Amino acid sequence: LENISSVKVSGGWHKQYTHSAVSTHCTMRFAVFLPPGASESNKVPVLYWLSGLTCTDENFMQKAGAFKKAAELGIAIVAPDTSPRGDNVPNEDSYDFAQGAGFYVNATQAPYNTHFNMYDYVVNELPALIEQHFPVTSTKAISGHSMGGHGALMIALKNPQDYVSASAFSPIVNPINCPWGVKAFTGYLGADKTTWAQYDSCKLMAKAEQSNYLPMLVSQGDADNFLDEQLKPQNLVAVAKQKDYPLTLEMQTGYDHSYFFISSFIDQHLVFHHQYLS
Amino acid sequence: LENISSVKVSGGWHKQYTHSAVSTHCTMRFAVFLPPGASESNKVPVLYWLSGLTCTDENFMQKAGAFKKAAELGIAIVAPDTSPRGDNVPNEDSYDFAQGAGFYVNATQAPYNTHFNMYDYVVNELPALIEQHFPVTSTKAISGHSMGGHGALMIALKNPQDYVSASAFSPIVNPINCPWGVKAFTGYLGADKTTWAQYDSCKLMAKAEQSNYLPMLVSQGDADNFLDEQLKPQNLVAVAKQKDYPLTLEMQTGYDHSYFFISSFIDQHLVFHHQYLS
Ligand SMILES: [Cl-]
Ligand SMILES: [Cl-]
Repeated sequence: LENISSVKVSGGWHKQYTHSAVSTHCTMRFAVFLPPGASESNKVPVLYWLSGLTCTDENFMQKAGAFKKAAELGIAIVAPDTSPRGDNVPNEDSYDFAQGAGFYVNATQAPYNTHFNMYDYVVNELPALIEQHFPVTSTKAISGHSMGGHGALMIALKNPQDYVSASAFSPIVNPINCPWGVKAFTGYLGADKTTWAQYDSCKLMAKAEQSNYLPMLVSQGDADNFLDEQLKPQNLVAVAKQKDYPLTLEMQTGYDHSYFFISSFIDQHLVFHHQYLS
Repeated sequence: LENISSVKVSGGWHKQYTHSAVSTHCTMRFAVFLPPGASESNKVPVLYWLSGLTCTDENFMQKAGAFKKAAELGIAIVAPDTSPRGDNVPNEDSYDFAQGAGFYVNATQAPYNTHFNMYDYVVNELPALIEQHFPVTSTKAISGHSMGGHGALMIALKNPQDYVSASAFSPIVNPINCPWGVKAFTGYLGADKTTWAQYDSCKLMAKAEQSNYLPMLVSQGDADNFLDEQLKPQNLVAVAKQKDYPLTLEMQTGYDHSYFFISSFIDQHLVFHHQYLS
């Protein structure tokens, strides 16, 4: 665990770290924001933020503008990378697959089975590292964008007792039924689509147990050029209304898929999570 | 004038444009944020933002997080480039000179005198263009960071009656007495140091007329690596005191030279300028 950068922002501190990840079998870099006053005697809750295709930890920390409200609500923020990295990790030219595009699953197909275990990384390895080295409690929530939105809602659904709430921006709610997901699932999981269902939010919500329901918020711009071919938000809503799941999906008129969009409603999400984090 | 990008943010709109600039004799790109409600029948005041070395219009728009408060206060933001651009425009690898480093002056030394007229650009051409194609009024304020901070205070002091207020983040207040200024002024203005004074905030403030005094706010992080070698805020504090100039310079403990610092207090500056812009 090595601190590679540190900067003050909104009374708090933004810091990047690197560490030899066991789940990804490679060096991983993640960013952490500690609100003002966070200490071993005053531990704070945590919001995990998963980014989308081609992103790293820096995109959100630099363009979301989440610090102001996070400092105010006393919420720490951990932003992990989107995949394993390095010349010893497989990769291909496409931006929508392999490095920079882990889809937060545990690849079973070789050669991706070795390092592409972003699921275990985000769900087990990182949280353990965070709670052991930072002034934070075990109370946590999760959110993300696009591929990361898919990750947040999917991970929440699969770990109902470990997250108090979940949200997402422009999420890929039904990977099984979109090019990005089909490609990602085929390469990482194989052609047996029955193994895909365990990583699809729509499939997961449908089989969800009422007692494990948890507060969910989703923001989506109706000017998102990926709205119909990859995102398909209505697919999740339909399932949510079948299960009476506590999901709130809001279309924001005129907004797109960029961080200008994320920054426009990140505060709504922080307030949303704060309610359950505390 | 050609619009090259458009995105919605905080209810308003962020847009980038290019045009054939006369002053710089080259195509120039700038960005504009119109708060929600801005229209021909409802025009709004403008805050010009001057960026520092190596920056363009995007750094501030993407990393400052100024839209929430600007949209709330009804303030339009114009962020021009930092110098002329193009393969036919003089340039060199140095990050502190030539392109991305116009220092907001009108170059007198060839070959720079042809395109390096950022003073003329930001002060005369740009405002005329903005007020001609956008739902903005004539009321304006100006701010900036580092080289842009130098630009903001300098431009305001040189045109006391055309700007209602001025502010800056980590400004180069005394370019004549720092490496960045010496190098830039020597290349752009020549060896005769007497021609540099007209672009130095400390020299300028020293000769300000009482009735032309205007509100000024400067924010400087005390952990800024360029503080003592390039910025020297106290040099300006001294002049301001001798002239009873209404300058308030605050040292922000623990903050650096980055946009993390800027994003931390941009709201304070917006509120600052709002008072005079309305
Ligand atoms: Cl692998
Ligand atoms: Cl030139």
